[PDB]
Amino acid sequence: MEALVLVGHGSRLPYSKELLVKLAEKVKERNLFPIVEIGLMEFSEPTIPQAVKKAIEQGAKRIIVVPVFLAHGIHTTRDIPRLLGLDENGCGTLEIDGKTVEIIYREPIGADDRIVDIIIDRAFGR
Amino acid sequence: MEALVLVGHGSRLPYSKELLVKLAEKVKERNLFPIVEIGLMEFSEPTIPQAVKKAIEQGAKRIIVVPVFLAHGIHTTRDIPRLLGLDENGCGTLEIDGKTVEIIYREPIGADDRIVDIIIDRAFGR
Repeated sequence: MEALVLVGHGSRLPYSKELLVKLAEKVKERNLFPIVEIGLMEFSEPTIPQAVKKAIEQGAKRIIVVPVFLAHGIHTTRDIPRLLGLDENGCGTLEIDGKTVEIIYREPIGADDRIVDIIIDRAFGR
Repeated sequence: MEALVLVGHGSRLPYSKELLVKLAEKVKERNLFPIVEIGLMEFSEPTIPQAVKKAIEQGAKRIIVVPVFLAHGIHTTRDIPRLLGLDENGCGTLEIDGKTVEIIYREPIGADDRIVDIIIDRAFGR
């Protein structure tokens, strides 16, 4: 099957944790992914390796890792690739409990027009 | 008139400033705000007070400040508010070259369903 692992930055302040939880809850409401887990980059648990361990624990063979980050940075271009064990020539390979699970690392949000939409909603106090 | 100031984190690595550049270009394309500028909180210029300097320079009486941040944090709840000289109520009282300029500080993006849409788009490589 296929899992979605959402990945966000650590903050010491709890706002980002709630952000990731609620995002995972809404993507769960769309019922397109059997397993949806969350992972925090720093400070707070779960840690991202925990997200992957639990995604496989419920039975996933392909773990889609989505950087829940506006722009690229050190975290998305260096930290997360190394935490998940991605590298050159190959995309991703995890070998656990007699199971070969593949990882696919996705892109940040970027300058999507929907961010613009939200920006303008906010500008008008909405 | 009223200006829009987009506000970003800023990084020694350049992705965030270019993100803000592109977002400001798209909202300019939307032709809802007469003046649109961006401001970086750290490392990179232009800066938030500099953004305000130029927003007033082109002629603003009302400064719409939007935090281009996923969740709340120290920058959005403490740092950036003090950089602007606001504290909670209304936010705005600024006085330059014979001008009473208002700032209105908006809220972060949050767990908008449109971030969910983008997340899923990314998950499928879209």
